[PDB]
Order: sequence, then C-alpha cells, then structure tokens
Amino acid sequence: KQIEDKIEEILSKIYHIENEIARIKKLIGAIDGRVTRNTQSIEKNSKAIAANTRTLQQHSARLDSQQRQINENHKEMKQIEDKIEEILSKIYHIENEIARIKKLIKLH
Amino acid sequence: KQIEDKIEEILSKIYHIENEIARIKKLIGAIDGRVTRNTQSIEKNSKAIAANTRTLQQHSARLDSQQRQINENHKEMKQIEDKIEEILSKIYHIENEIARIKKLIKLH
Amino acid sequence: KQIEDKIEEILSKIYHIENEIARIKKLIGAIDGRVTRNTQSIEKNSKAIAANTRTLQQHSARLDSQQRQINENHKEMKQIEDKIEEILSKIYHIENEIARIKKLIKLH
Ligand SMILES: [Cl-]
Ligand SMILES: [Cl-]
Ligand SMILES: [Cl-]
Ligand SMILES: [Cl-]
Repeated sequence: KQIEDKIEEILSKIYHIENEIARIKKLIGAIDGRVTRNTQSIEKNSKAIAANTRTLQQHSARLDSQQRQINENHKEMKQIEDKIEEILSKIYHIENEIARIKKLIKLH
Repeated sequence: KQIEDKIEEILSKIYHIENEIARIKKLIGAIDGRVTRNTQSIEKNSKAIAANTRTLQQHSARLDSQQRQINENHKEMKQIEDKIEEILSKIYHIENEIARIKKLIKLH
Repeated sequence: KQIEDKIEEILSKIYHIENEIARIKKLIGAIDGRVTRNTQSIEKNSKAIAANTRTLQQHSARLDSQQRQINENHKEMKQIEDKIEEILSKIYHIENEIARIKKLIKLH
C-alpha cells in the first residue's frame, strides 16, 4: 500500500525527468548548430580581413611610389625654372646689345 | 513480486538516465570550449579590423595631401607656361629688331 | 524491508539526478547567452569589414586617378622642356646674328 504510493510518486518523477532530458537534448542540438554556423562565419571574416590587410599593404606601397614621383616632378620643375631665369637674363642682355647697336647706327 | 518487477523496471530507467546525463555533460563541455575559442577569435578579428580602419584613415589623409600636391604642381606648370609665352614674344620682337637693323646697314 | 532499502536507494538517486538536471539547465542557459552575444559581434564585424572593403575600392580608384594625373604632369614637363630647347636655339642664333652685325659696324 504505502509502498505503492511511493512507487507512484517515483514513476511520475521519472516521467518528468525523461521529458526534461529530451528537451535538454533538443536545446543542446540547437546550440551546436548555432555554434558551427558562428565558427564558419568567423573563418569567413578572417579570410576577408587578411584579404583587406594585403590590399592596405599594396596601397601603402603605391602611396610611397606616388609620393616619390611627385617629389621628382616638383624637382624637375625647379630645374626648369632655374633654366628660365638664365634665359631671361640672356634676353635682357640681348635687348641691351640691340639698343647699343641702334645707338651706333643713329650716330653714324 | 509484481512490485519487484516494477522496481526492476525503475532501476533500469535510472541506469539509462544516468548515462544520458553523463553524455549530455560531455556534449556541453565540448560546446563550452568551442564557444570560448570562438569568443577569442572574434576579439582577434575586431582588433585586426580596428587596426585596418586606422590604416584606411591614414591612407585617406595621404591621398588628400597627394592630391593637393599634384594640383599645386599642375598650377606651377601653368605659371611656367605663361612665362614661356612671354619669352617667345620677346624673342620674336628681337628677331624683328635684328632684321630691321640689318636693313639699315644694307641701305648704308 | 529489503524493498524499503531499495526504494531509499532509488529516492536518493532521483534527488541527485534532479539536481544534475537543474545545474545542466543553468549551464545551457549560460552558453545560450554567450552564443547570442557572439552571433551579434560577428555581425558587427562583418558590417565593419564590408565597410572597409568599400573604402579600399574607393582608395584604389583614387590611386589610379592620381597616377594618371602624375603621368600627365610628367608629360607636360617634357613638352615644356622640348620648348625650352627651341628657345635656347633661337637665343644662340640671335647671339650670333648680333655678333655678325657688330662686325659690320666695326668694319665701317
Ligand atoms: Cl559561438
Ligand atoms: Cl568575427
Ligand atoms: Cl605631379
Ligand atoms: Cl577589415
């Protein structure tokens, strides 16, 4: 009698337990799949970041080259300018020579 | 009798349950370690992305500067060209003066 | 008697089991929250990487344009230089004409 009441109490507990276990298992299966998906996406990200770092490095290399190019062009300009000064000097000298020639002719 | 048969049925259930519980615990321990690893890798990624964003910002700053440099060089050129025009003008004027001088000498 | 001893053994097992189940449930709840947080951070990362890739693409476009600009400026310079040569030639020719004029005047 009293033993049968105890056994009833025990059978119900076990029922409720088995049910918990099933639901726990479902929950765990769900999380497993979520985690794998996350582990997959992280790999994707890392791939995309390594890709980008390389592009950054290439761009850096291109910025350097360009800066050097610009410097050389800035210099070439200065050489050109220095050359123009010399030309202007010659031209003023020539203007003067022409004037002086004109004066000799005018006197004679 | 019948009670002993019930108790047998109960003991087996419990056995099978305890086994489930152990295997569930293993599964959960595994996922925990996977998750920590993922949480670690994500931090790595974020660090690498913040690193890259900064490089991007620095490059942007360098592109601006370079563009400004190029503009100034494009301008300096235009100044140089305008100066050359003036030189060519003077040179044609001089050529003309020389010709006219030659004519005076030829007449006399 | 012996049955009551068995039932005692069974009741304790169930107690210990229920406790395991609770603690398992807590553990699982914890991991769930960790995973969601990770899934959230990964999305953040992906957003930040797509953002950066676009910036990289824009920078590439700007490096191309700048390189083309620099090339044109390097060319314009060469045109300018070729023009200067011609000017210097004219100037030497003029110097010579002036000298020869001077000689005619000196003779007469
Ligand atoms: Cl995760
Ligand atoms: Cl990530
Ligand atoms: Cl330039
Ligand atoms: Cl990135």
